[PDB]
Amino acid sequence: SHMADVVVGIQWGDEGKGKIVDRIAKDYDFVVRYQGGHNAGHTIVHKGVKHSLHLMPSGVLYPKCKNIISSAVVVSVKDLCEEISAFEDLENRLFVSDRAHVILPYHAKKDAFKEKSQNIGTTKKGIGPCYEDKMARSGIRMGDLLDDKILEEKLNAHFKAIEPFKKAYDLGENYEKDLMGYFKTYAPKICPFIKDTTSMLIEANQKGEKILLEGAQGTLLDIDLGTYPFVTSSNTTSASACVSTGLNPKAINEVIGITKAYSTRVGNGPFPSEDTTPMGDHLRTKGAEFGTTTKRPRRCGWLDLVALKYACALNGCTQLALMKLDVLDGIDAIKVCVAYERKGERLEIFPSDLKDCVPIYQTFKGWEKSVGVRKLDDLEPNVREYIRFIEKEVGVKIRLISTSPEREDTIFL
Amino acid sequence: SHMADVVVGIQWGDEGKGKIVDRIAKDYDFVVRYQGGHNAGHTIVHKGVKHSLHLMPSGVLYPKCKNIISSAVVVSVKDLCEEISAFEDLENRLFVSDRAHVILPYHAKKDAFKEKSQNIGTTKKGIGPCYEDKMARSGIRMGDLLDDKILEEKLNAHFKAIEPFKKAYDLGENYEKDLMGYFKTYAPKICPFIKDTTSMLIEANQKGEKILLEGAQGTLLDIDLGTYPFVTSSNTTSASACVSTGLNPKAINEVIGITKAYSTRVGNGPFPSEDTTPMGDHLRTKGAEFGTTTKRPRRCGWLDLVALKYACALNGCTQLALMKLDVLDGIDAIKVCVAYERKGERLEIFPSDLKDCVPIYQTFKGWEKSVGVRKLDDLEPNVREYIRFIEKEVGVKIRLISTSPEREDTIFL
Ligand SMILES: Nc1nc2c(ncn2[C@@H]2O[C@H](COP(=O)(O)OP(=O)(O)O)[C@@H](O)[C@H]2O)c(=O)[nH]1
Ligand SMILES: Nc1nc2c(ncn2[C@@H]2O[C@H](COP(=O)(O)OP(=O)(O)O)[C@@H](O)[C@H]2O)c(=O)[nH]1
Ligand SMILES: O=c1[nH]cnc2c1ncn2[C@@H]1O[C@H](COP(=O)(O)O)[C@@H](O)[C@H]1O
Ligand SMILES: O=c1[nH]cnc2c1ncn2[C@@H]1O[C@H](COP(=O)(O)O)[C@@H](O)[C@H]1O
Ligand SMILES: [Ca+2]
Ligand SMILES: [Ca+2]
Repeated sequence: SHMADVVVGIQWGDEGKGKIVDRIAKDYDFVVRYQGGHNAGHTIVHKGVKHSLHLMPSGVLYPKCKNIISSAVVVSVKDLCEEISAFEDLENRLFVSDRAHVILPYHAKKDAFKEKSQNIGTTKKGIGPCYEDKMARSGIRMGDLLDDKILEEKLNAHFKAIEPFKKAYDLGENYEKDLMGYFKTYAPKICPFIKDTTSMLIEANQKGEKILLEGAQGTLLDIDLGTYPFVTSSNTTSASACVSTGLNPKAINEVIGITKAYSTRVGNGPFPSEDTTPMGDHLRTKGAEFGTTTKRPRRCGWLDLVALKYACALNGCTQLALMKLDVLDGIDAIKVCVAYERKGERLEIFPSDLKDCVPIYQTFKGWEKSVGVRKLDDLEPNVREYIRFIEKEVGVKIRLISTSPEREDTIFL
Repeated sequence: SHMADVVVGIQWGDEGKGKIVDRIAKDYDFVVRYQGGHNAGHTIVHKGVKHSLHLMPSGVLYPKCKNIISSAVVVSVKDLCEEISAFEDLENRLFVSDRAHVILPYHAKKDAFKEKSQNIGTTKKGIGPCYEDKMARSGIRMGDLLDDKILEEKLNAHFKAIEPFKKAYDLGENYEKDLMGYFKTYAPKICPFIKDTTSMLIEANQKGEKILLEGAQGTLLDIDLGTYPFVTSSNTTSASACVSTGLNPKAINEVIGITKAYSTRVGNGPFPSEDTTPMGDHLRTKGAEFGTTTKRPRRCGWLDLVALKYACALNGCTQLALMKLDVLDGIDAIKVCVAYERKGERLEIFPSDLKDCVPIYQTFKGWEKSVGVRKLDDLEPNVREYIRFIEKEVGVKIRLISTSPEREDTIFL
């Protein structure tokens, strides 16, 4: 247990990771995004001002933090440049790994094309196809932008390899021209931020500096251990934070699992505790469970402790942050899935195939007014019973409770 | 830091991981292969009998051990069944993850095709292309073989999708019918071994059972942090052992880095300490550096402490095993690369681009007769000083010393 703490979403994303990272970031020297891409959307709100970050790490509102975009991330350079322009004096407080892979316009076109047959429900941003080119070892990395010679060589090889797909993926007649001009525009803007971030973090850890690792997506979206194939293409577990930053597993200190008080997922795939009745629509409305751009409605349902115990085991959570209790204000009865029923069998442990798994619910008396509460003793007795039940059943202590989007509407326990 | 120990190769593979795992496995309840495929070849020798293992974990010679092939591995079913047939009574001591992905004949054909332009020097076994289909979320997994109907639907989608490539990858006209029969032959043989190994290791961790995780390839072949693109398509460091196994970073106890007393790599890519003179041929001859399918001569060179210190930081090694000291018997002067130089500038730290990096060598007086020695006190003084230098420079204690292929020719310190 060295100096590196990890924030991980333990459901299917959108749990409130951005809020928690921004709440705690001021006490860290480094804040690190370690996987995924701009498929992520992490929303921070403070004093009535909202920021929705996609690749920019969530320490950006504290100019003393050094924000790192690490090697297992996939980068859309134009979108990252558009984020950089929203903040002042990022030059010595944002660093992008020279080993991170680059998302090309072909990637999103391929994503949309494959989605016609696979119907996973991806964000159509080309995340998966970028990771495919990484495994092929044909992908372009951010360090390649530092030398026009190699970038040209690599683009030309890309140009020759995508030609049998120009018709299938609707690439266009100006693909080569437009891509070459894309890098002419964006490479000069991003190049000063490209660094060996592996060495930076190896040295920071050896020097005992405080490092916060910001997960994206959620544990149940993990490429290996999630609800495959309804998953993202990166590993999302806490150990993924070591795999590609330079830090080793023995550096990991606290593992903070972020869970909502109910469940959401966006996109297709299994969802044992989903609620498609008007009560599920109530959760969506009161929880504002729509896209970052307010477009993609989420599937909504109840908290699922079978899946939470599984995710907590995969990450080694030492604490939980319980988010959005205020969305449940005014609901008369709150259900929690405590086990699955499968063809007469009661399953206490999350199975590798959720086929025929029906939720078994325990019901809790509802509460009225948790919104904005900042003190434990101000919480209603019924909410405190709900919180106590979760800690006891999952076996991980709840150390943070959020009661609104606002940074300071957070109780520390 | 609980009960899971990790053995990791800290160079470019072939360091002696199979020997070390077999030497220590008897004291463990589980022995787990966690990434790669049958590109691995782990050689164990005991009492003049050799076993060359490819996907079989190296606990197989102790029937009380439970051997696990975990979820991030890629499985060639035919080759695994051929390994199964060489041992007696594997049924309750070998378990294959229902989440592991399956290598199809298409994959090796695509591998050879892409190699014509990329010239990485892969093993041509389809490892990379299998990982690509994983990222695409179109890949077939071991659990799919347990249900005839699901396997049918997935093989159909695969046949459809590979239509455009039948000519380009030299797929036969009999591809569909051959693969159909392949699974009719091999799925019955492998089905009894398919299990939810994620749940097995979650429970093993919770019960405090002793787990040994066996890495494949080596740290400098890591897809993210190795000598890209001259790497394998999986993560190879100790953190990968708790990404996809059902363990988590807090479970990792000892991390044993396996290093040869000199260096090899097979395939193309940078190699700062390579020796292409007749002394390099001598290392190849004396070290039998030709592989399992003895038709792949290795590139050889000297120990590189710059790369070694980098690999130890990425893995968090707590002890080192120094292998093949006996290969250096009779060499008058042993070189160790202690630093790099780049265009006249000295570099202490392993850089992200090895272009123009040349070795700075310190030389050591050689020895004559380390072969087969079993007590530290019986080693020649020059051997002892070489060992002390490595551990002092790298900062990790050398706790195992190997002096021949035989299991028992191993010194414990
Ligand atoms: N009502 C309420 N909203 C919250 C709370 N915490 C976060 N929010 C908001 O809920 C949304 C969280 O979804 P998102 O930002 O996608 O989560 P992330 O991806 O894990 O950072 C955002 O709109 C936050 O502003 C909370 O405790 N109560
Ligand atoms: N001369 C000598 N050979 C060894 C020693 N340890 C292992 N070997 C052999 O060296 C080879 C190691 O390469 P390999 O099996 O591919 O290593 P792995 O992939 O890391 O298990 C094998 O042929 C082993 O039998 C040693 O200490 N001395
Ligand atoms: O922003 C996120 N919030 C919630 N789910 C996401 C997010 N980004 C990707 N996913 C999910 O991850 C899966 C794969 O999408 P991809 O990451 O775009 O490939 C789908 O289920 C997505 O909805
Ligand atoms: O058996 C191994 N020993 C040494 N190198 C290996 C082994 N397996 C794969 N590699 C190396 O890993 C790289 C990629 O090969 P692939 O794993 O077949 O994709 C090449 O440099 C290979 O030589
Ligand atoms: Ca989100
Ligand atoms: Ca080997």
